[PDB]
Amino acid sequence: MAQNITARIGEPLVLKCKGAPKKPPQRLEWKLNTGRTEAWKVLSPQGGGPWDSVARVLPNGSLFLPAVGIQDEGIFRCQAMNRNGKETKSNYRVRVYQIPGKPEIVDSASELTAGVPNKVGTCVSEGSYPAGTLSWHLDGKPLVPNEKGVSVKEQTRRHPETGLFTLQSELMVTPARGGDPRPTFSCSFSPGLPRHRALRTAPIQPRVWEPVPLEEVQL
Ligand SMILES: [Zn+2]
Ligand SMILES: [Zn+2]
Ligand SMILES: [Zn+2]
Ligand SMILES: [Zn+2]
Repeated sequence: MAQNITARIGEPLVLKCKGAPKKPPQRLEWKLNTGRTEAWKVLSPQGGGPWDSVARVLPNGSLFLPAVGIQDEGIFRCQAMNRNGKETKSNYRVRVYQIPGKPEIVDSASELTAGVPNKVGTCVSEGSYPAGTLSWHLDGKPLVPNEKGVSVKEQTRRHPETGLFTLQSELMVTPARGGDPRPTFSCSFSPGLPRHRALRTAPIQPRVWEPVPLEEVQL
């Protein structure tokens, strides 16, 4: 019954109060349950204020947020007396997002040694909401973090001062012998919200070194 609204952090949002008369006077009230304050907050025509933000009731009865943020996630309800005579209800659920910058691979290896585990590099994404995920490719094909000789260590960290996230994914591989000598790797960031294109790193191409042994004793 509650309509889902998706809004990008930073951007304005207008929510319609269904059945409100087009202009004042209006009998309507907005009630909001959002962010980290537990109590419903009540707004009515005015409506009023800020600036610089936040929520105001417009002349047409709509709710206006000048720049949406994480603290605006939650429930937005309107009740309005129709023109005339009975009441119309509106009920929205608002979620928000931020697309982070292009992902980057830090500390990439120039060379890998076949037959032992190697740190390929760490993929970092900065500034997403909600967190979303990172994943790797080897020559354009998906790496599963659990398959033979691939392992991934991942970190999600939330900035307590902005609510945005930093993701890290450190790829470790153990190359089999012969063995393409110049494999390519890259990482993609997949947003949690919205239904959005992944963001991909520039590829790295370490060389695979195979040290040749003839150095063990017949016991
Ligand atoms: Zn409580
Ligand atoms: Zn580094
Ligand atoms: Zn892929
Ligand atoms: Zn986009």
